[PDB]
Amino acid sequence: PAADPEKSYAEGPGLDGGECFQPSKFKIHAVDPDGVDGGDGFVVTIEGPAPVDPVMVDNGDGTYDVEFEPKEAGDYVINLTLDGDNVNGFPKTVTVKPAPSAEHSYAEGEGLVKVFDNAPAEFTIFAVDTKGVARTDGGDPFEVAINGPDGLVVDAKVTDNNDGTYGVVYDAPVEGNYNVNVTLRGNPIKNMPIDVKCIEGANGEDSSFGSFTFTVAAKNKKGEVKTYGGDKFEVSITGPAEEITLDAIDNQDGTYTAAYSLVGNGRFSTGVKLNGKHIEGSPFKQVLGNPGKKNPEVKSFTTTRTAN
Amino acid sequence: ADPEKSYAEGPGLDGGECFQPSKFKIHAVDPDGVDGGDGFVVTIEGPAPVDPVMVDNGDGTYDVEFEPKEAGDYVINLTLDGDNVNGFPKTVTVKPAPSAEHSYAEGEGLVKVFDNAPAEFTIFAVDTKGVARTDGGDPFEVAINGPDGLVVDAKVTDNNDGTYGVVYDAPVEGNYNVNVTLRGNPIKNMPIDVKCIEGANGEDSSFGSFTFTVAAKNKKGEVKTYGGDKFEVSITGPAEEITLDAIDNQDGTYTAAYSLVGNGRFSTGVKLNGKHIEGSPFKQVLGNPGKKNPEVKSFTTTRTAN
Repeated sequence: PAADPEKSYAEGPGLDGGECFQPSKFKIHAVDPDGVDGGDGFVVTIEGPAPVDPVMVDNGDGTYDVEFEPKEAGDYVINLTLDGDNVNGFPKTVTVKPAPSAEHSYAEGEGLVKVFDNAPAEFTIFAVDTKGVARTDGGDPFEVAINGPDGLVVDAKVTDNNDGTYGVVYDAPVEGNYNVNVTLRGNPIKNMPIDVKCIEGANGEDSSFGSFTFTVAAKNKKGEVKTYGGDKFEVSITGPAEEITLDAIDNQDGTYTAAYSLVGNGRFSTGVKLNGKHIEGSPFKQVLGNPGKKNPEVKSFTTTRTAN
Repeated sequence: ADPEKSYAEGPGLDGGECFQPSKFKIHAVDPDGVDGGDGFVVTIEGPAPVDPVMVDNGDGTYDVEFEPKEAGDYVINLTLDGDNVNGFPKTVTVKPAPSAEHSYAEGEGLVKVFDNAPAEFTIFAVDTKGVARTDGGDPFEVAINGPDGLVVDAKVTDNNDGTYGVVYDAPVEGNYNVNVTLRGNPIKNMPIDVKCIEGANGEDSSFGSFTFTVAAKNKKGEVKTYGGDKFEVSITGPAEEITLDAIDNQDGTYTAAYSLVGNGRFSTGVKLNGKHIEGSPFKQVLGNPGKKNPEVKSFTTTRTAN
């Protein structure tokens, strides 16, 4: 029970793709039709954008272990013959891919710059190959360890963007320092690791208008800006206000100022007089909050302040 | 002469004052004539006793004076040989005499005046007894001098109650000597120096700048105590001129200071990290939309902090 060319396959990781300095293994399974223990007709040759002498470490039972490691290139032909016959696998062609580079690959994003404690930090890893070019696709094993305040671990989420890019996300609940180490093949890649600062983070949507100020520039009978004060200055705000505080100030230099902290739900109208006459565009209307969720047991009063 | 056809006339037999001379003249007729005889007699009955001085005449006229000393109502008899003359007895009301040491003036036009508005005060006539005059017909006068020895005419009105309203124009800044008089004597606290100042013209004035300041809060519901946050300010509208500024007061407060000149309706977006605040946007209205430039197409002015 000498061999069969045909009913005897071959299989393995490495007759399916490749990588620049990584070993490419596969296994021959000799059959007659069925079964097997160490006859020796098989022979492998590999031509491609290099030379490649492949080892056929061979036999025991009717199996054979072949390995070759491509030295950086794309497509390789593999011919598997049995006593000068084509095994029921071949000829067959694999495509070897370049190899990513530990310090030819970097990361950018606001995630390695400056992080708030109430919004997710982002950034991208950039995959370069051995030579210099940038990786087309993915399947490269990059890793991301995050160690923040109080040493504690932070679980980053790496997303294979199928190009030679991977997206990174993480949450930094506490203000503190965060060490972000991004290794390739367990080797800290471009300028990795690196500290990152996270600070307390304003929360827009729940954030409040405090105070307001508007200034008038008093005009005299000539049509020029006055240069001292002295005029009667009255500011009237009218609306619904769980709270108010208003100010009518004579900045004693030609101008008058109103300073007020107003809070409520609705639309508002402020009357402004200089010597008992409205200024150009008084009153003026505006709106803060929402006239809905607004209280019922609210009046709509009129606050007044006057200056000497 | 005869009682019926001869008649008296004059000021003082028509009304009176206190410490003013009441004067009237008698015309003896026969019918139609007169030269002296005598026959005429006068006595005043009143709240106080009075002695009329009658100056008998050249031609058939008489001159009688009698000034009323205390005041109200006085009766004037006029017999001729014991025979009421054809208008008698008569009734005259002496009113109290205004005093220049007890009448006084008040109004903001004695305090502080603007060069762009009429100044006003009131006179309060007080009588010689220190009782507020009741009614008018008092000859109070007003002399105002302005700053280059200019002359301001004041317009005095007679409130028909013992007071008199006054208005004047102090058209230039400087000082204004206000002097109110009564038959030549300055009333109490006169004259007075009044400072007039340059007046603001409200209807022609407007807004220069604007500011508002948000208290940033974190997630734990508290207020922050420093900055760091991206704070963005955006103004949309028909802006004819504008300047904006987003400021981190680096204490967890942010400020927007802007100067807007425009003719329409405006809204303003305020983002504490790419997320509108508890009112953003707030809409204000400025300048009449109908008068603006026929082409000012509203746009967006944006300014960012961090």
